[PDB]
Amino acid sequence: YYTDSRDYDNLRSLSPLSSPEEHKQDAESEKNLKNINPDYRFWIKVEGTNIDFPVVQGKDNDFYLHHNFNKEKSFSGSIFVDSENNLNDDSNIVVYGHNMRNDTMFAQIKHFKNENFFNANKYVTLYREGKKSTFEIFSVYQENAKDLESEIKTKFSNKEDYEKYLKEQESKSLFKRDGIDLNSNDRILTLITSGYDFVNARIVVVAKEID
Repeated sequence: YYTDSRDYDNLRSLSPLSSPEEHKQDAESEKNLKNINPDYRFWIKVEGTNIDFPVVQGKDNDFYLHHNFNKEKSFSGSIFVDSENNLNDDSNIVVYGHNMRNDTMFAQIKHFKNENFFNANKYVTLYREGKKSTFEIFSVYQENAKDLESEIKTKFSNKEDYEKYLKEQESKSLFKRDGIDLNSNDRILTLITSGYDFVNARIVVVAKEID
């Protein structure tokens, strides 16, 4: 299938993930992204995949299923962070994208369901507010979309509630990541897409911030 890929890869040359003078380069990258679309928040890259995108945040979790980075009507849409996320505060950053079965957007999240892949490809890199951060994937799973929509949280009452959430997300994983010391001080990143193994499948990857 052929789709809206070309513009959303013009942008890839604007990636802040290509010294204080390169840093300078990456800052003008972010400023140009923000200027193209003020909804821009950060850049995501996933090791070993073609996931290498700008991430936006809309006013709801539907706009950017159907619009591109320029806000034009689009089938591929955009990669977007949950509209309810507070990126300064929240312990779980939740990010969505399409899997339209033509190897674009978040299609390649499905590769993490293969144990060899999961073992070999550990890291998700973000670039936000002039800073690179790394997250190590510890959970991969799929389930029905309605259950997922009820389970995924960005906001926690207290530490105990968060620890409980972390334990749930880790317990769900097809595969165990050894030595990841998952704990309630951690900050996590959740990546969500659709799958086609069963109707209304969602595929989920959860990763914790390291370094």
